[PDB]
Order: sequence, then structure tokens, then C-alpha cells
Amino acid sequence: KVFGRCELAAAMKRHGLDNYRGYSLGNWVCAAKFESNFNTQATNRNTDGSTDYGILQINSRWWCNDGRTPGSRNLCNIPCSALLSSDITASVNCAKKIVSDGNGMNAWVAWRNRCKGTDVQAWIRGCRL
Repeated sequence: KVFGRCELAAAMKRHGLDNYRGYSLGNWVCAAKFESNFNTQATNRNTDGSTDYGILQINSRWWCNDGRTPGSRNLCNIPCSALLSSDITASVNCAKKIVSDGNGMNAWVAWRNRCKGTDVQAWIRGCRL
């Protein structure tokens, strides 16, 4: 599913991401924009043999199982395919674990490089939330 911006903002908000670990909703929309362009089906292989999945490009070395990443930990206890669903529940649940792991949203290198320090509230402008 390719979400609209406001459509994703509402979904993330429904699932409890607005202000989760102190990150306002704009941060999460901005991260999803630059990770996946709001596409739940997005996949990207990494140099180390892992792959990133879904709207928030969650990685198969630590968080989900894809059956081809040796020494996968599967900390979210999910197959990586669950992160590609039109239903973002599994991605949100896993994202909440990741952002709690100690480095906040710095875990998403795309957020660090294109969101952090910017006016992230711009990403929820216009939306009925």
C-alpha cells in the first residue's frame, strides 16, 4: 500500500506513535517518507546481507525473520513479510521496540540525515488529526 501523507499520519496516531518515547507524529511521518516514500511494500538489501522492510525499513539482522539473514535475532518476533502489509500494526509495534532500544530515532539513519533538526511538524500540516 502507498499511503497518503495525512492518511499515514492518522494511522500512526491511531496506533499510538504521536509522542511515543517523546517523538512527535511529524518525526514518524518524516521518517516513513524518507525510508519508504510511504510504501508498505518497500524492500532494500543492505551490504551485510540483511534487508530492510516496510514503511519504516526495519532490518532483518535484529528485528524480523526473513530466512536469509544469518544470526538474525528476530527481536520483534515476526516474519519480515508482516512489515509489508497494508495494515501497519506490525511495523508500529516493532518500531516502538526499536525506538526504545537506547538511541531513540537515531536508529533510523534516514531520520538522522533528513529529519533530525528540521521542522518535522511540517509533515502533519493540512491534516485533520
